[PDB]
Amino acid sequence: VEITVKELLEAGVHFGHERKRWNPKFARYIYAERNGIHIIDLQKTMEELERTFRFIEDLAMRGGTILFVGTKKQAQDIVRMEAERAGMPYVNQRWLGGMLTNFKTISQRVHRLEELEALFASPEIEERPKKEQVRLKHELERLQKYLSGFRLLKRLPDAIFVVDPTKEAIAVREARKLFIPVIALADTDSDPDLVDYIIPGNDDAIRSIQLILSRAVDLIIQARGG
RNA sequence: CGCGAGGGGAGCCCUAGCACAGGUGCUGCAUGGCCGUCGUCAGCUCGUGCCGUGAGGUGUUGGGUUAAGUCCCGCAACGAGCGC
Ligand SMILES: C[NH+](C)c1cc(NC(=O)CNC(C)(C)C)c(O)c2c1C[C@H]1C[C@H]3[C@H]([NH+](C)C)C(O)=C(C(N)=O)C(=O)[C@@]3(O)C(O)=C1C2=O
Ligand SMILES: [Mg+2]
Ligand SMILES: [Mg+2]
Ligand SMILES: [Mg+2]
Ligand SMILES: [Mg+2]
Ligand SMILES: [Mg+2]
Ligand SMILES: [Mg+2]
Ligand SMILES: [Mg+2]
Ligand SMILES: [Mg+2]
Ligand SMILES: [Mg+2]
Repeated sequence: VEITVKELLEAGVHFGHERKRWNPKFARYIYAERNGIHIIDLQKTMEELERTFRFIEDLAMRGGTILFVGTKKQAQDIVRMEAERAGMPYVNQRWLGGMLTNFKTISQRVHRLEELEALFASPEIEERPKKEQVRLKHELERLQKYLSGFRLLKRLPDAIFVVDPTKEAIAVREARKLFIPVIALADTDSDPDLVDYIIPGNDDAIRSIQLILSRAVDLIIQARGG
């Protein structure tokens, strides 16, 4: 499906961030300062949204596995129910320095979760002395917390998808190294040369987030028939 | 072995000689092992990654908690080995 100027506005996509927390390189992308706090030119989001949906549509036509990254406390459970719909892997909880330049060292920890789900199915768990029982219990949920999106990541992703290229300019800097392409949603407080496929729009607007994912995760499934 | 007096042989015994035995002679500052001790103190480290040109750091630190590196939260870390 398609998208217009009309729809983006109501979301708060022109609604940039401050001038006091501000990245100069973000130049090209603005209108002005109606009350000191910037206004994004959406006739230059129509530019970097076309191109940055084409690139997503190709990847769902050559069936790509796209990471989802949002840790900003509003983002999270919208990263979530917008990756789940997509069939995806998502880091909603808290990124780990490694999870890309160390996928092994990390992924020795998935299997330790997948082993522990199955350990808890069987009866042999109850046999272990109940000190370990509650103890080794704790470790189950720890892993379900910070990974219930990582699990379905069995290898390294074809593109990572950020909502804040400055909070997780960590993540972005991993897929920098291991030549993955980057797909970011960025306001003004964010270096925009550190992204190949980029959306200028709101960082923290729980309705700007909301439209953009739920319109991305369409030109995923539509491009994977369904 | 022999019919036989009795010679040969193994053991052990003595005398003489030789291998050598034996030493609580030395050095714990040439060692083994075992012991004491800082100390039953919560500490000591490695892997992969991250960060510095590097020695190195990160991890193990900060805040909360614990008889404890015990654990909870945070963090460029994630776990494991010897301790608890
Ligand atoms: C006197 N100094 C030159 C000395 C010499 C030797 N060894 C030699 O000279 C042997 N060298 C050869 C190899 C034979 C040429 C030594 O072997 C020693 C010492 C130092 C002592 C000191 C001792 C001391 N108290 C118990 C008398 C002491 O307070 C301690 C301590 N740190 O608490 C010791 O270490 C001590 O007992 C000690 O070990 C010494 C020597 O071993
Ligand atoms: Mg000594
Ligand atoms: Mg002495
Ligand atoms: Mg001495
Ligand atoms: Mg103790
Ligand atoms: Mg280096
Ligand atoms: Mg930790
Ligand atoms: Mg230490
Ligand atoms: Mg520190
Ligand atoms: Mg421990």
